[PDB]
Amino acid sequence: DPSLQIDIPDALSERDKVKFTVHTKTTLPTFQSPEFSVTRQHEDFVWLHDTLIETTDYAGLIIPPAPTKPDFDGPREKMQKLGEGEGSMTKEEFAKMKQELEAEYLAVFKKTVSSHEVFLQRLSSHPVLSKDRNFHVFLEYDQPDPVGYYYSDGSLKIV
Amino acid sequence: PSLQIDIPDALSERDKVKFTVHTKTTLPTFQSPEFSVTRQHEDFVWLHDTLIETTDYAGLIIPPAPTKPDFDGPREKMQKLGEGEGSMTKEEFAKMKQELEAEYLAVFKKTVSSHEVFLQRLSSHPVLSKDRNFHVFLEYDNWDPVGYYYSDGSLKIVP
Ligand SMILES: [Cl-]
Repeated sequence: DPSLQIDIPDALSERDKVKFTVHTKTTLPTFQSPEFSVTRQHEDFVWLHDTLIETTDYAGLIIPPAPTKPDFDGPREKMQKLGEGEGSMTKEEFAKMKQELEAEYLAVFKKTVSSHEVFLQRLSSHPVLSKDRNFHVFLEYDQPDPVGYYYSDGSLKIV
Repeated sequence: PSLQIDIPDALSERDKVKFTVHTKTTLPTFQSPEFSVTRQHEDFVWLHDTLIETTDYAGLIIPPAPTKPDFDGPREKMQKLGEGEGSMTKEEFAKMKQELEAEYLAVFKKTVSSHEVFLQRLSSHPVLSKDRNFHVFLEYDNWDPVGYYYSDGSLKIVP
């Protein structure tokens, strides 16, 4: 489906509130531009799903489930038991334990990014919902400094 | 395959680059088989100088230091563009910010490869690969980190 291609290439979590980058590649004329990105929070996805669910014309349609709210609590307080407890172990078994707790944080971050992304892709596939204008507002409504840049795999990304 | 080094990503805050130095190893010397650290250009310079002034490596081939990352050309163009935002159309501010970002990206790609080739050359060298100062550079680990930045299946700390 060249028509509408959506991905979440990156995300930021500060204090376990997540800001997702929603990147759209489309050939459909409804959109102002062929490629664009916006930053979204979980409430935006909930609004999108609930708006589709409450549309009368989509009664009985297959509406892909909403992504679950991001939850970092399991890793977060595990991190605060260890993190502020250096003197409890060796310098190297503090380091070891700090890495796998961050590995736990990564597992949660990856799955919630995939959870929010799969939702957007399923909408893209749907012949009715993919043309929904509330979906389109979710993809492109935009606009709130070159301080910081992240380089990976030959690509530049802003903070 | 024993000792494998790459720089998967890097972060530039105020044009100071923090490189992700990623190590995949099966050798018993390292506390972990695969691990990653953040290094800055001064750390690479220190390693090169330590090797040069090491007596046991006197006649060896020492790979040149990576060039210091230089973003000045794009940076000043960027600071001017930033000051004329309110002076031009939003469509021509987008165009020029895209061109300066591509210019910034070219410098970023070239200095990341400059730093990575140095590490891989050290890696490949039969003597130098096994120097513990190099091991300190690969394995050794100022504020709290704000949150976590997710991209490419990886976590990066944001300060
Ligand atoms: Cl905020």
